[PDB]
Amino acid sequence: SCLIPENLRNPKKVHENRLPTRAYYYDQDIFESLNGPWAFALFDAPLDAPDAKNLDWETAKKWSTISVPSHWELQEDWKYGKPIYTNVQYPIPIDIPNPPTVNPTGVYARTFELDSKSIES
Amino acid sequence: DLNALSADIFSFMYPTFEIMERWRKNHTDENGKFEKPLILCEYGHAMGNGPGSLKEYQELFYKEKFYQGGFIWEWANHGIEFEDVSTADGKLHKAYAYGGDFKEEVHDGVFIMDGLCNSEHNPTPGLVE
Amino acid sequence: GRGPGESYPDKKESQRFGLYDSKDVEEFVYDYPQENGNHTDTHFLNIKFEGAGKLSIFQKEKPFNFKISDEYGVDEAAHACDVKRYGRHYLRLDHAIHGVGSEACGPAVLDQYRLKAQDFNFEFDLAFE
Amino acid sequence: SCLIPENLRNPKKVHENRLPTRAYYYDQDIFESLNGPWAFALFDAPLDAPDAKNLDWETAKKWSTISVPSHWELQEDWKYGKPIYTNVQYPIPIDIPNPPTVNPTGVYARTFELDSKSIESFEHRLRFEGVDNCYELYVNGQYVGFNKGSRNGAEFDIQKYVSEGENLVVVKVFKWSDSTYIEDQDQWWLSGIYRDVSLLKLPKKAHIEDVRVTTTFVDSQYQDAELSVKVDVQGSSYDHINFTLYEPEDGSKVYDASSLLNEENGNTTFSTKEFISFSTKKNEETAFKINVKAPEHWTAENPTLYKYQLDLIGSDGSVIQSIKHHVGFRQVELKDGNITVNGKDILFRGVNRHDHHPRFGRAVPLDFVVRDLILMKKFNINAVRNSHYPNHPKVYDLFDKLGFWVIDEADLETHGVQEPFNRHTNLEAEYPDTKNKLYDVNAHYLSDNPEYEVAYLDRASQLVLRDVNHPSIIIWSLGNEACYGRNHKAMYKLIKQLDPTRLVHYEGDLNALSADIFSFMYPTFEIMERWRKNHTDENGKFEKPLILCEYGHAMGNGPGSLKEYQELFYKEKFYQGGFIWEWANHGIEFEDVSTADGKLHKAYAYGGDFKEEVHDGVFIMDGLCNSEHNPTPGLVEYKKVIEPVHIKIAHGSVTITNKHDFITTDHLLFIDKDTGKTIDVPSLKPEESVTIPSDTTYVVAVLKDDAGVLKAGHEIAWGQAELPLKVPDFVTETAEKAAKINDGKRYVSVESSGLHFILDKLLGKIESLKVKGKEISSKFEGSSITFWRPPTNNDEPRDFKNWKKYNIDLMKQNIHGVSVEKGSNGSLAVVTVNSRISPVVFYYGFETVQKYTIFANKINLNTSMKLTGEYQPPDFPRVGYEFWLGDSYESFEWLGRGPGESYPDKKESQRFGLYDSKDVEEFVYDYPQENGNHTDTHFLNIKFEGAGKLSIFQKEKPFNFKISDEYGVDEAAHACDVKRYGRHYLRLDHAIHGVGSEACGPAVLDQYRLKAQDFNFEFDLAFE
Amino acid sequence: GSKVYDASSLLNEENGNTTFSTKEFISFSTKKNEETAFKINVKAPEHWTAENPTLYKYQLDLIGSDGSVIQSIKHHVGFRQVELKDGNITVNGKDILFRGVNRHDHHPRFGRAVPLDFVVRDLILMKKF
Ligand SMILES: [Mn+3]
Ligand SMILES: [Mn+3]
Repeated sequence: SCLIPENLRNPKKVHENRLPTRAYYYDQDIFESLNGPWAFALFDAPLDAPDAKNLDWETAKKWSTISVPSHWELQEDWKYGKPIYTNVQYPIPIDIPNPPTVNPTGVYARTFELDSKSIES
Repeated sequence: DLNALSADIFSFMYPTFEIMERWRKNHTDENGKFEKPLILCEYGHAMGNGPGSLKEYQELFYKEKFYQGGFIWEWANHGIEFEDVSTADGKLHKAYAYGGDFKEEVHDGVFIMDGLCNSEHNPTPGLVE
Repeated sequence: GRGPGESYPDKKESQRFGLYDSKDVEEFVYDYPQENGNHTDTHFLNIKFEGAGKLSIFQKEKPFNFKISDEYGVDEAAHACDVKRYGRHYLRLDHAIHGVGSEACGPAVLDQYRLKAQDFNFEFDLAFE
Repeated sequence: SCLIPENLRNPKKVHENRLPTRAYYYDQDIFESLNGPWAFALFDAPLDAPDAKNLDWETAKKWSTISVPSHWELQEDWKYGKPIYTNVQYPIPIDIPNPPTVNPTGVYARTFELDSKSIESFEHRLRFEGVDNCYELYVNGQYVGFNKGSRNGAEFDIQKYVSEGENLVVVKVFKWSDSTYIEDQDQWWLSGIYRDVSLLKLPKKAHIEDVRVTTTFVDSQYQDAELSVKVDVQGSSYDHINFTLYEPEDGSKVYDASSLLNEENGNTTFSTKEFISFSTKKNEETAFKINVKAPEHWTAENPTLYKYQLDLIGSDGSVIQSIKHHVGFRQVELKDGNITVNGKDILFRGVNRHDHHPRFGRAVPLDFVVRDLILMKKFNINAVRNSHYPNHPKVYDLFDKLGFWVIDEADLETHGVQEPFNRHTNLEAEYPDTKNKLYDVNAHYLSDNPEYEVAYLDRASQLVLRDVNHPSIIIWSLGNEACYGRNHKAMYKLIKQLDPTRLVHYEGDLNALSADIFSFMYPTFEIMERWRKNHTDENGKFEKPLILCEYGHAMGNGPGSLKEYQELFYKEKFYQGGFIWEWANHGIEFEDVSTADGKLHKAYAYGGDFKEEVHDGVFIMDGLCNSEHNPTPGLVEYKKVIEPVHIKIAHGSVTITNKHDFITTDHLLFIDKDTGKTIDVPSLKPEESVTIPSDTTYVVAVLKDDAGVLKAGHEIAWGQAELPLKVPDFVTETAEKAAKINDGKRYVSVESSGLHFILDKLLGKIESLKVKGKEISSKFEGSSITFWRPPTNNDEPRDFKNWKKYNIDLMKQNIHGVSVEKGSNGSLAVVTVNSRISPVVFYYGFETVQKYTIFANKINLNTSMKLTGEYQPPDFPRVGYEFWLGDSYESFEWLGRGPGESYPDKKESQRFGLYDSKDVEEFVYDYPQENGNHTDTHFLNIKFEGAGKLSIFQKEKPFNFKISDEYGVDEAAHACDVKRYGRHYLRLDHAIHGVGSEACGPAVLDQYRLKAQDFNFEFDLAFE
Repeated sequence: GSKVYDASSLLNEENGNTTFSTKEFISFSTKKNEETAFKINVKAPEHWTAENPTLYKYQLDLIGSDGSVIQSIKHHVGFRQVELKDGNITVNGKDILFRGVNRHDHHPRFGRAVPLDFVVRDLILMKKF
């Protein structure tokens, strides 16, 4: 299935490059929040989303913003859809391990500042 | 994992007293020893007016060392706030959505509203009981 | 009788006995409209009329059930705001009421709480001050 | 008075050992929160409270806890009393400067841990953001100091008193003091530590104490500017200071609550887009002046900010302390008689905002304040007045970042000195041009009292010095309604010495002898105009301008005539706008017993609900937003009248005028609503306009992109061509149908295929009208034409008194003759009713003729009402029919104004269109009153289940209507007290009285009053 | 565990210069080039239990050659042992009883993006019931 990206239909692709899980401790001096407004665009499926290896901030600047954290089905005026409730039944067809081809894809973008000393320290 | 082949505990959801009692008896040996206990990971479904007979479950919990209690389902209704058109009024009002209100192709309706607390996470008579 | 909140055969024990005034109670609004507001094990009920005192109501030899409300269209109202209201209140004065159980997901109302089909015999007094 | 402690009755004891006020900067590394649960006990008076010099933690441990911050009148189960509402009147006896002897005293206690290294490394302070009314402070059983000024901050040096290990903080808080006399704001009386408490750890050997930042343009063309940064460094062990200004972030920057409130952090790199850098030299002044090439201006319409970092640096070249804040390049002047920012004479589109939350009171979560301001921006507001005190210090960065013109106001109100005078002299009215002579009588008690000078100066000093560095603040105000005296003059001198960069406001000073601005509250247009003319010389020059610090009182249904105030604002350069009173209702959430139900319901309290001895009732509920801080129709209307772009559509032309002070229209997308295609609008500068030929009826001005706290597509302005009244194309059945007419002794029947008309001739009542499955009948009590409405808050002081006096609520219809004839021109029958409609007790009334022309599918109702008799009312609330709707009734739809309610002087925000009742959440007033009317209604369709619609239209003029459920509105204290019928009614009205702002301000204007006169109007009841 | 908390003190996240505690009980140091781990015997510590959540605060410091603090972890220890013992779920030797609920992440407006403030609200209510 070349119309569905490989990593969305691979049960073994649990992550790529994720660090090993460790015990959680919040530390104010270490943790710096990136919550707030991010540039955001929603696409019908992966193939309509831009290549992120070529996405400028100059391009993403022009998008609407969404606030992180939040679900995109819970926005002012249901801008990016509405919530779906199912109990037992899957809301997709069962074709393990394929997801549906039309697969809502949201691209988030924001920037942050880094010091000369920061990268060194 | 009914027989806890790879668990340390037995667990039922929404069991009948008779079913609890069958299990107890089939897992207590002649000496009165049991190898693993029973919890109710989900019981006393709290949907709407109810749950009834929390009393009878409790009496059972206190009577047998083999039972170690339960966790009622659920803490709070999953209602989402939205604008509803009133069937009484013909006008727009704040309400709490369950399946169908967002016009899903497939949904499970009012099973969203199964908490001891309402959608605003405030106590119902269920929690009080 | 039992209060301050509602009570049902298998959902009543949290509601201790005492003298209760409707003015002190915020009656519970269900997120999904359904049977509500019953008071079980009622010894007597006083209904206050402006400028004319009270009407006392009691059932002979057994406590009774009652509901005083405003509401209708409850069966088909999808949300609290869909509930219709009359221009006057009614009294629902009941000899008996079915239990509540947890059958939406779990056991049916237990036998001793079911309002089984049978003969009914009961006596009420409507005592006017 | 030895039964009252000396410090609670000494106007000069403003504080003991409080540090000098400095510019506020929050720093996460320095600030350590002491918020949370504290040991707390309440005592009847000071003499019952323990001696804090002997209070153990072992003893205080045993008390109940209260959470800081919070008011003690707002606890679970009203444990420590209930809120008290007074407007003008003091809730205490006036015996200046004594407070009452019985003076609620709350003792707070908690502990905190201190390290060995901590005491060595840092200077330790306690900072209290706000405590009401005043307090003495103890650490480890030792007196630290005393403080007055409830909405001001305070820092105390704690170094001498602290130990390694556990440290005990004890705060003794008093409800009343000599300070109470100057804290008489029209608001809730609430006590306690209601704002943050912090432990500050400053670097010990040297630290930054204070910073002053000013931006002065060098030139009359406002290009190059001088940035002046002066630093006060405390201690010897430092080398110099560094300063970095970063490249600007445009005011169009996108924010949300999370990013606005983010407080991080130590290792967080503030910015790296360097613009200017400066270093000081060893042993030289820790201050400097920099020339800045053509910087981006800070404006409320475009709050462009330059971030900066100020570093204190030691001998080893390491950073001792950093301040990360911002600079807004802005200059305020009094120039050619106008308040001027960067050379431009600005317009205030403002509100007064108190600190209020429906559950927490004046202890407002910052989250909630952000909510307020986002809403303000969403509704075209550009300015706020801090009525009547400074807010939490963190709020001012919010103004800086979002862009508001801010009047920061001293915590000083004296109003209550007038109340005994008002009652003794039976004073009926105060007017902005003359009322100062009344206040002059009592100024000697406080504002002209030398004993209070120190206190008055303290309120000024505290106000200015805490907030000096916020570009959003352009005006300092000396307080509110405190009369006028020497103390105000003293405050003015001090503020100008402290901060020459801003202007001074004080409304109590009519002639602005010690203010830079003129200010009125609730003035009449005539009064505004008298003032303008008396202060403009023969050349057209004025020395100072006029603002309305309070106007358009937003209490309940209203305010009316915002339109007429605005027209005035735009017409004269001398007027620079106003701030409406108020932002939001001050309602406190509580459990109410229902008058409708007999049951308990959530409601919002105003005066009386908490059973005060003395209170001022419903004057709590005077906001554009309700108690839950959500928009009312007031806010909706205000947004429209103040829209910063005018769109006028006439004669095949759209004229667009830019009404901003600074920004262009470039950020706006103009949509032709009739076609959906956008309109190419040239970039318009302030006051520039353009006419574009178009066939359009309806043009909208909308935001192109997310900017600030607003979303793409957000409506800023709009315009419509006026809509002619068109008769619907309903076909009346004029074919000849056989019809049975039964004219009985009392009742008259007209029956035909699909039609049933019964009238009670004795009453003039329609018993039943059923046409094609659709039924109505008259909602009858005395009369078939009624005049009453549940009085608005504005109606109460005068119009209601008149309407009650003339028994308008008891209008009766007395039938004189009924005429029944067979149908003529396609007609089935004509029933004509002659009657007198007059109230009991009275002569005046209407000689009335009601002609019912009955067709098979339509009923024409002609009403002729001739005003007759002596001793008439001036005006009526309303005039029209009331009809019960059949059981079939489900919904309605109308052509006219919407989606919300509308009234003669409160309607323009409600554009024309086709509206469906199903799409509208009808507004619930916190205080039940006249609501739900729709004015300028072209036609109304009432939908009946399974039987289609009934169409209703008035001939030759648009009409008024209300469809509802409700009654007992007059006497319902709260929303939950409103009663409801088992069926809906239609209130179908020829005309309705305007709304005005008379609860505090001008009566409904003449052109909006429903004057007593003859009424003649024709309605059609067309059945599908 | 009888310690008094509120939303503010439960959620307080501060801070760098804040002195965690100073009521020292036990101290341990590791030696250069040795395992960065250890086992300590603790004399009759206070038990952590759900009915009494007694906690020992601790501070763990990473230390450089110059003896300065590279990084700190400030957390707590709850002295508690869970076992399967004679067929029962056992904490500190005691066969416990679950008085429980299932709690999903839910907020009526934000969904699964629940403010911590709101979670605290949930748990206070649970304890109150
Ligand atoms: Mn509904
Ligand atoms: Mn009430």
